[PDB]
Amino acid sequence: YEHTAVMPNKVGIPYKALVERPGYAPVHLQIQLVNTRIIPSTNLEYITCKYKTKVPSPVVKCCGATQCTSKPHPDYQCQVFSGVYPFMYGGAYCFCDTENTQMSEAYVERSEECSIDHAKAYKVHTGTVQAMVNITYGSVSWRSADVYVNGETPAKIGDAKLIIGPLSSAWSPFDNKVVVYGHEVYNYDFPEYGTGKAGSFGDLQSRTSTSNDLYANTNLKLQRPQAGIVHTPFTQVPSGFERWKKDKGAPLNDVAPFGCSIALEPLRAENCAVGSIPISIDIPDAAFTRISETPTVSDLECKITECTYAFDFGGIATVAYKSSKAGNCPIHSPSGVAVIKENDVTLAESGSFTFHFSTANIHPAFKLQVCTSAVTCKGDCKPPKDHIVDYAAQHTESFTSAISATAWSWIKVLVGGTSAFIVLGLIATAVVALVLFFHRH
Amino acid sequence: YEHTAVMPNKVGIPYKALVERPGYAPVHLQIQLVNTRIIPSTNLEYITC
Ligand SMILES: *[C@@H]1O[C@H](CO)[C@@H](O)[C@H](O)[C@H]1NC(C)=O
Repeated sequence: YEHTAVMPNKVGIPYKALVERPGYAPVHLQIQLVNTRIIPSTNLEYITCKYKTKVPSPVVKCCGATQCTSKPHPDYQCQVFSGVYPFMYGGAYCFCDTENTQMSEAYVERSEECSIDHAKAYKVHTGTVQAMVNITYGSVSWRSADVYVNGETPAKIGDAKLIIGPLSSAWSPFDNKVVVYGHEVYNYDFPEYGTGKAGSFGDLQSRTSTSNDLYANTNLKLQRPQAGIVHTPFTQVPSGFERWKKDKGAPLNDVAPFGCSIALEPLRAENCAVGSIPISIDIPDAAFTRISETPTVSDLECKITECTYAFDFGGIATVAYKSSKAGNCPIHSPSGVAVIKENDVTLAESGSFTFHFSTANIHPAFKLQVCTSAVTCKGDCKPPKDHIVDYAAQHTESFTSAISATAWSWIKVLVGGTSAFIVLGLIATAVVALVLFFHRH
Repeated sequence: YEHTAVMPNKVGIPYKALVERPGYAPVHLQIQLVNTRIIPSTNLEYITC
């Protein structure tokens, strides 16, 4: 039997319902999400890391001159400094005082740290949404499986065929561009490959961490060597990767809405409490029992003995009953007013049973379904003591949940007073108009 | 669970109350004063004899 419904996209809060099959006693169904994962499709754009400046030995040409040539090296620089007179431990290196030339070379390459300390720039698009579900039905204990939240791929869980519909919202915490550094994800609009600027995040860009083609854009300028010293001085803008690491700011892990948790393998947002999830589960036929084969429950009376509209199961109720065959009986509240903790109870020939529930309503009024029967529970609830709790609420608050009987009385008095007073004016007008008409006639 | 109340300043007369904690059965509480002492601060001015 196929049961179709919509459950909220809340991890850790179970969805409870009764599977009502004509001719068979209702079968209690419970579906709980273990986790929800939004797995976008990612494409690695390039890898950024701190640059290393490689400086080959300068060519010191005594009594002559040399000329620089271009080379296929990232940010390659070459400048010929004429009129050098270098000295070393062995004295004057060259004889000629002026016809003396030093050729300096420098180029940028990936630092050794780039193998471990680097940022990955990813292009992010929409993708698969997956979830893990925990399901029970009838006497069958908990079963779980990983399913695709797409509304097309069925999953076999405990011989039950479950279809999970697409999320009601396409919202995702990742922008079209993300930067993955370590365990953190940043919604950073990184510059495109080949357009990075010196001192900024993209100053050094590589398609892969092992790529032989490196793009480097730093103001690498060769400076004239100091008088008499053989060295290759240079000026360069500080690495933009270190600057970004200082200014990277708050990662998406800390600012993602809806409490999403960000994971990197694969990149995904977990447990985002967004929208609702349509579902469809086919309960095995063997799980259903005929009405005449189940105990019949009658003479139901529900008394709420305690109630607090706390996030936990702060309510307690006692249900008196009479039943035949003294068997087990599913318990469920189809109304959203209160969520019942117990799923089923053991019934005797006569007696009473208790159950716990959580509700936000100051005056709960909900229908409790007892296998083949139903009863209405009413009561009053006190405010909770704890201002702050470390656990999510088990119930859903409604617009009218906070309206007390006193507030309803005042609302009825105000609305009825104004309505009746206006109606009085209208009736008086019609009556006097008719009186004038009969004055003429 | 904190229970707050006002008891009379009487010695030998116990204060009785039920500590009602939401969701738990009430716990009987009995507070009795054995003695009360007002101990002012004193400065010896002088000794006469
Ligand atoms: C399903 O819920 C039951 C509750 O007793 C728990 O023992 C089980 O571990 C849950 N399933 C998963 C996959 O965590």
